[PDB]
Amino acid sequence: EIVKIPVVVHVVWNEEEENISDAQIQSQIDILNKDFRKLNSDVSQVPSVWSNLIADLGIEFFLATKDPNGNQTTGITRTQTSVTFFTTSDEVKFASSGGEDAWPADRYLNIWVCHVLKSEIGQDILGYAQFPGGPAETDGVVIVDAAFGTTGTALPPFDKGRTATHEIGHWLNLYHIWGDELRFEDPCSRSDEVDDTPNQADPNFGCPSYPHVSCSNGPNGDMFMNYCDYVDDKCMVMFTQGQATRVNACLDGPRSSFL
Ligand SMILES: [Ca+2]
Ligand SMILES: [Ca+2]
Ligand SMILES: [Ca+2]
Ligand SMILES: [Zn+2]
Repeated sequence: EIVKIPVVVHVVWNEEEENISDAQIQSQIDILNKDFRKLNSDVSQVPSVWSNLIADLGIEFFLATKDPNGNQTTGITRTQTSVTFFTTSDEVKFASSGGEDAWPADRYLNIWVCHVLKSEIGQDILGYAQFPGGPAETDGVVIVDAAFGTTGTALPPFDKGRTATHEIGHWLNLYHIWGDELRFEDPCSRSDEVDDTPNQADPNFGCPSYPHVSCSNGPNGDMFMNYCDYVDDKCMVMFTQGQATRVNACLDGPRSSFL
């Protein structure tokens, strides 16, 4: 019952250094294959209060060996671009906007890797995802190369492959653990729809000491070591069983083509 997800990594590079190595890309896949199988050793970092919640999502990934035409592929496309940064607007996902077109989203997880990503408001971001159900054309996840894999251009604290884990979590229908409140909303008001992830005010960054309480979720505090938080790679180490439920519903539903 392991879902094996073929991955295509679209390296979109402007400078040569952004044309990241296979080894860097491979190292990422290797991470995904730990994190999504609860085989990451740092799962030991899970607070004992939550140690029974940790999920094996039962998903593995591999770089596609056949391209959408059935030709052999390394599963990595490399596209030179004159674009200097991409944004959540998905310019990276189209050849026409200086990126690389998605492969069929029902058959591959598209991962675009580019050097710089900005949010709509121009904030530097590490990655972004498209949740299930969106158009195939932009389906997948984008991760900046410096936050991709565990070697090459990957730089701490985003050098343990967790940006992709986090974003693929979104790709698998998981929401930020803190519920993504808008600044004007009560920070305890929104839910990630997952019961076993404690109600959490805001994203955590860096690596909070446990417990990091918010939203009166003491004594245990935020499950900030959940991949759906914003903590540093080394700090997030788990999906919950409740998240697995969502992931399974994703795989059984919008993404059942992967089954
Ligand atoms: Ca879009
Ligand atoms: Ca929750
Ligand atoms: Ca919240
Ligand atoms: Zn996210």
